[PDB]
Amino acid sequence: ARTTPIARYRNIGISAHIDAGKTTTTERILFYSAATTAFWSGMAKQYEPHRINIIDTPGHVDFTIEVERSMRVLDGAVMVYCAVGGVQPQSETVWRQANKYKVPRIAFVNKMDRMGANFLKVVNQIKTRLGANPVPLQLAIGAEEHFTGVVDLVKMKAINWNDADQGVTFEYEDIPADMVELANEWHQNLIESAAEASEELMEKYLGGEELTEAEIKGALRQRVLNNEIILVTCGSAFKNKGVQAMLDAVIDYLPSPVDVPAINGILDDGKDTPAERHASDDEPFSALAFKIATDPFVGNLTFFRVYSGVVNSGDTVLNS
RNA sequence: GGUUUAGAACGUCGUGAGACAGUUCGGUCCCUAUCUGCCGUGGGCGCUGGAGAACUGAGGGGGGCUGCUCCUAGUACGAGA
Ligand SMILES: Nc1nc2c(ncn2[C@@H]2O[C@H](COP(=O)(O)OP(=O)(O)O)[C@@H](O)[C@H]2O)c(=O)[nH]1
Repeated sequence: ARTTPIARYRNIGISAHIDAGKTTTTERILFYSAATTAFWSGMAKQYEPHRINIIDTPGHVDFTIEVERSMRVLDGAVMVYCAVGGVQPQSETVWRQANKYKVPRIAFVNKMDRMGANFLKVVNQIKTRLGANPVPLQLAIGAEEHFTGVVDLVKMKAINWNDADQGVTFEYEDIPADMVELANEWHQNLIESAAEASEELMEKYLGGEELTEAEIKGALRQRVLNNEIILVTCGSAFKNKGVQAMLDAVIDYLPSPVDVPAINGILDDGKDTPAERHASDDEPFSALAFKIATDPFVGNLTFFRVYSGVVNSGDTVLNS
């Protein structure tokens, strides 16, 4: 029946300011509002193939409905940022849009392939202008044009990409002394933040010991889910660099339809648990038409995400 | 071609001949350049013995126009556009 298990489902939005990189990263994704899916097994053929539902958005203030009418259909948000500008007024807009629907955000600081590109500065820019509290998942290696890869704060390796074929044949590297000290600094500032998921993690670290990356990734995913933090990654979609690890972070922190509480509905008016519903293949059918389109071919075409239920080709439905 | 000749007509003016910054159709435009000027082109003598050539260069003239496309570069600027 179901081709991919619900747990292997990511509903991600790519929203940012204008020309921040959205469509470029989406093309790099298709290689490695416009809704489109993909099957990204993993970076090392790990993570048996996930089905990532990507809703590429506009970033213009003119088309703000075209992103707000997808935000409350999405389950996660991949907020893109440029590395020379970072937070723009347009970035503040879609940010407030996502805060209105309480989306668990990660961030992707694109355009590290430009002059004046920074990563620390843009992280702090996010922390000061918007209000978010970001945990840097990556850290750039190569300032503006020397940008070759990043260091992780979980694997402690360098994913320096191979620039012979576009961005697919990356290598794992020895995280050399180019930056191998700030790496430690922010790795520790990441552990200290993932400790912020349970008292039993305070007692875990406060023993003077660094816990394991498995239960650090689980803890940080819990934090993204409760919207407690935001995980920022670092890439360059135009120089075919950094995109696959942002996809990894999407797999590892963004929510599946079951990694959240149920969707609360209404039976006939506001009741106690009127029609709270959970994403399941056995529920009564329920969806939400988040977008109407005008088919060039037909003139009518309705987008919808099924929250609870399973509909069929021909099934009657109720415009509740 | 127009404008202002001699023909003819219209409207109007006048009794009329005729007339009208009124109109209309028709209606002959000559000169072999002496001088200056200019464009070329030579003859004489001169430049101090005659000749053949190669130059220097005072000075004079000619020439000086610009579009579009691509690159720098979707770079600077610009929240964006
Ligand atoms: N230098 C550089 N240019 C990029 C990068 N990513 C995208 N671009 C350029 O941005 C231009 C338009 O961006 P676009 O994909 O439309 O993003 P949008 O503003 O969200 O629509 C393209 O011609 C790309 O070359 C990058 O990482 N570095």
